[PDB]
Amino acid sequence: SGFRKMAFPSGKVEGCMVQVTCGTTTLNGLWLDDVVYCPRHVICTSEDMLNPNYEDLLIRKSNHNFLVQAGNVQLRVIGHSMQNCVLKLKVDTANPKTPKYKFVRIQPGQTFSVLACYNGSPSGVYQCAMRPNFTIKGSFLNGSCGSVGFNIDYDCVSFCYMHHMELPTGVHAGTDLEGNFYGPFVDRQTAQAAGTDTTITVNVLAWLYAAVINGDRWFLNRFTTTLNDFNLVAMKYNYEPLTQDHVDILGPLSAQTGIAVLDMCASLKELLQNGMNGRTILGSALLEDEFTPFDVVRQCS
Amino acid sequence: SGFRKMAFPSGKVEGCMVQVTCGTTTLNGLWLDDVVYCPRHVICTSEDMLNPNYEDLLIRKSNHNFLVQAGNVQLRVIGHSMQNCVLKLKVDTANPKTPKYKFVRIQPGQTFSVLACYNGSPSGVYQCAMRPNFTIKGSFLNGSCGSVGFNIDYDCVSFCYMHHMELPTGVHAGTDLEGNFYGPFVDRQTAQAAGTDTTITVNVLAWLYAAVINGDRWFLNRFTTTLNDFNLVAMKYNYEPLTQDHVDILGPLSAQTGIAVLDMCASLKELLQNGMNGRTILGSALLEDEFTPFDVVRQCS
Ligand SMILES: [Br-]
Repeated sequence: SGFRKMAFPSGKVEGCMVQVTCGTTTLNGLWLDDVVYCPRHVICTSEDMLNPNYEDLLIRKSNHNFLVQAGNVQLRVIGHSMQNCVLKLKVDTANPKTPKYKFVRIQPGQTFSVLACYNGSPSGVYQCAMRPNFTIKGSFLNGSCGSVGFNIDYDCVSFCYMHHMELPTGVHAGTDLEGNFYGPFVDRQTAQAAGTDTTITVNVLAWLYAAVINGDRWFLNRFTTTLNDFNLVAMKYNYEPLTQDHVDILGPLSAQTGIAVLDMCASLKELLQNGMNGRTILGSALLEDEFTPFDVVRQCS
Repeated sequence: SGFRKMAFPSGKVEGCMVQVTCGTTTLNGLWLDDVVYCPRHVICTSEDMLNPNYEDLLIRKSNHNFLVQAGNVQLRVIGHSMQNCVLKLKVDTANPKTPKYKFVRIQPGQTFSVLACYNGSPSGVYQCAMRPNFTIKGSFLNGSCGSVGFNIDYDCVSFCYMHHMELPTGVHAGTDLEGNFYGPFVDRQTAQAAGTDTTITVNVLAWLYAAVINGDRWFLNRFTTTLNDFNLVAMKYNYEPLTQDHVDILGPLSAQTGIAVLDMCASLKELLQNGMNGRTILGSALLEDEFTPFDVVRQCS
């Protein structure tokens, strides 16, 4: 029993984190085989921030301008190249701790673990969701550039996020490991801001199923609704539309609990229209949308 | 910016987890130097559960009755002994991944990271607090016996918790690594139940400071209160008493924010008496008490 925001064990990723310094800028890199991946922002000066031309900035660099340190061991950079918003630093040494891995771009609504890192040293690990507006509500301080997000399936680490920057509302933006930004954000100084966000409906339903599996049943009711009628209420409360594919994905949880998805939707409609009346669900007084159906199955019986 | 339930990186502990089997019971053990620590419940049969005499059960065992597996490598047990509610299995091989470590018993109100494990394989990592009633609100399924809680300071892992059992309310009880239970719980079948719990006041104040550091200020007010008067309100709402030592511990956060502790106490009093009026603090609609002052300083600027 119990239900927590649970991250994947971080060991496999910890052994890949390195420190990358260029000029007076230090940030984190990811060392896999004989390549170190890091944010291309590492080649910028605080002066260049307005509208840097990274192709120019990079042509003016040499391998010896990049100091890469894996713990107490310096790695010799033997090649460099830019891929979108990341840098690929070829080093003379393959990481002996390289796990089986993949680079996988996630969807809004998906979750992942974040290994927050400073000066190449991991500091903490926590779970995040990619918001509908392609930001993440992370916890990052100065120096966290290059920290990575990932999931683990069996033995294989699927890297999905590399951290770049913090937006004015305190939320975070970054790239996939191919260097392509999540959302309409750029690695130069602008007034860019998080767009309007919505609540991830399928996840809220998954979390209600988790609550039922864990003995919180007070919000259940005898009613059922139609997908159409529920989506009318969802729109009104700034919730994402629920699709038949979502309903199908919730199948296993519906079967485990004996509660049809559209029955659970009737409970969510009530909760949206009346609130909780001072009660809580899984220790929360709000509807929690950062657990996927997979996360629930992973943690619940 | 940002504030999350953040666990310590789990790698150092992952390399210590092993599988221990005796009879048909399998659970997790902790392999440090040439000793494997695990719950003594591993020597029980479902028949013995009512009132086992563990000294008798252990005399009837031999080293060869304990199958210990570190991944794909079997460890040969060369000695066994009981220490309170844990077993110490001496093995022929010292763990080459043993980190610098300590066994440290924590106080109610303190937090720690949990590496939930099944069949010796780590599954997830999350943060927990030791409740005033000496339970923890964990997330554990069958097979999680022997999972460990820990903190990390610099390079040294301070192990503070080994998981044993789940109480009827779905909360969890276990021991320190010397095998001494936290709280009035025993490793035999009884009607034992979590005692009445309280809210960890110093932690709630720490979290309010985190909120201010992160730009949530709506709950602040011009008022200040006395320690005595605040503790009168605390008692009424089932909050722990606030001590001068707590006030001193909150010193650094008070100084960083410019908000005196007794001023923040006036805000908490208001929140207790009126609620939040539909607003949230750090993404929560409840007063969160599982962040210590240290946790806040660790994560905030
Ligand atoms: Br909440």
